[PDB]
Amino acid sequence: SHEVEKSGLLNMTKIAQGGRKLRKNWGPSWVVLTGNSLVFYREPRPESSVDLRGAALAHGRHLSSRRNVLHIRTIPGHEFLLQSDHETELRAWHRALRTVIERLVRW
Ligand SMILES: O=P(O)(O)O[C@@H]1[C@H](O)[C@H](O)[C@@H](OP(=O)(O)O)[C@H](OP(=O)(O)O)[C@H]1O
Repeated sequence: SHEVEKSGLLNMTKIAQGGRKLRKNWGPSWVVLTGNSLVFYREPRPESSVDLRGAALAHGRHLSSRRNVLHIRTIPGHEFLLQSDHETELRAWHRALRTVIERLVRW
């Protein structure tokens, strides 16, 4: 659970906090996926962390003009987009995030 499943640089923006909409502010983030949370740093203490238990993950093609976007909405209501210009690495992230989120459903 504390172990790192994936880490890498992605572009990210918050879009809601506790169910309230936020102005986007896209920027690069060093992103760390553990066995139960996604952790954001300015570079390789976290700026922020979210628990992924019960998170809703989807494609975010409808939520941005950017290419290769994922949308995550957490149980407390925080919502984020992740994006990369590199479609294969974005797909790798999508699969890793799916794996961790689904794992929290059964364990
Ligand atoms: O800075 P502002 O004036 O608030 O303008 C937003 C800005 O251009 C964001 O880049 C854009 O999101 P994308 O780059 O992800 O397309 C967003 O679109 P949206 O409101 O349709 O999310 C605009 O509202």
